[PDB]
Amino acid sequence: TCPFYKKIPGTGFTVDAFQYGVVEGCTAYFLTHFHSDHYAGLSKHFTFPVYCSEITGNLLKNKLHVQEQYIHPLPLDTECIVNGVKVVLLDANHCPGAVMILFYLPNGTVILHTGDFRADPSMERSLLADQKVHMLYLDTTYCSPEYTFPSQQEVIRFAINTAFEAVTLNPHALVVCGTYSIGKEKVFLAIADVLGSKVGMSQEKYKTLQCLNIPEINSLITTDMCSSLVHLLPMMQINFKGLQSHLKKCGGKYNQILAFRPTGWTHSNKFTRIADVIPQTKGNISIYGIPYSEHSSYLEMKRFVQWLKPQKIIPTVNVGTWKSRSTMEKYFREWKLEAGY
Ligand SMILES: CC(CO)(CO)NC(=O)Nc1ccccc1
Ligand code: NI
Repeated sequence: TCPFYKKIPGTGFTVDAFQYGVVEGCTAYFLTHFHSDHYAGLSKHFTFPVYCSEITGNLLKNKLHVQEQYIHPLPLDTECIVNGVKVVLLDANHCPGAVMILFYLPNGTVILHTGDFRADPSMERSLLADQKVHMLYLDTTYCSPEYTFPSQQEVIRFAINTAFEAVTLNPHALVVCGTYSIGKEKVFLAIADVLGSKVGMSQEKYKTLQCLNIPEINSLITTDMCSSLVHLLPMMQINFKGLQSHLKKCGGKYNQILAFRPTGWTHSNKFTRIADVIPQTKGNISIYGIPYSEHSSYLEMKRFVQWLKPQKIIPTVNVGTWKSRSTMEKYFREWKLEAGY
């Protein structure tokens, strides 16, 4: 049974609701982005209209084999009519192809669904500036003040300098980067670029990256592992055992691994500055956890909401516990009283 927070009232629309069978009343299914918790339930046998971005549509077609007749891609920043309702898709600053959705209801209500997002001040000058928003369906992943992390720019600078230093000291070191979904591509692309290498990866991952409309991509990635000194592996393999095993496979070309695990937030954010981050080391293998987030920090979230001044907020993350729900509602009220709406 589809939960209430995935239905858009006064419409036949649902958001990220593919795991409930046929939803009674739903005439169009929106998908905000291609992450598994959100697409869960889609496959080649799905026979209802799906509305999404061009990039999400590319992945639906090539990775899940959804038939082309049921895929409805929409351009961003453009007023579109779907089943008699005006909608707009906006960039969510999450992973590639991720969108927020503005719904203009027939009765005059305006609803914004953020999907998954990392709030940014640049959103204050999108088509959101034009009009009032009555209800906000909010990505509340990190809705608590202990959740702090640096900018994406600062984290990339750290990773570039770290990788460049290690490989300039030892030209026989290999760099490995972990992945388990789309998003955070800048980590491995920035490192390969400073080292003058293409990024090497499996055929399955190369296929996924070929759907993302990244400029000049054929210049940046490859399935020829032997030609590359930056390798991608599954996140599960980024450990001392998995990396030792991978080093064996490279045929004595390398004598050292430097590896990166981009995580979200970790409790080591509560003590240590990004400049001060150190690896875990065992012999000739070092592993860095870096706090590269594609969700809003607490402060970024607060700023966005206080700018938008919604009349009602519906959380879409951390909704399963009463303690979480009570915590989030307290912050929403604090933000409202501070700003004065
Ligand atoms: C009605 C409900 C549950 O309390 C639905 O999630 N939440 C809100 O709308 N609370 C809210 C508080 C301050 C500012 C704006 C909204
Ligand atoms: Ni996501």
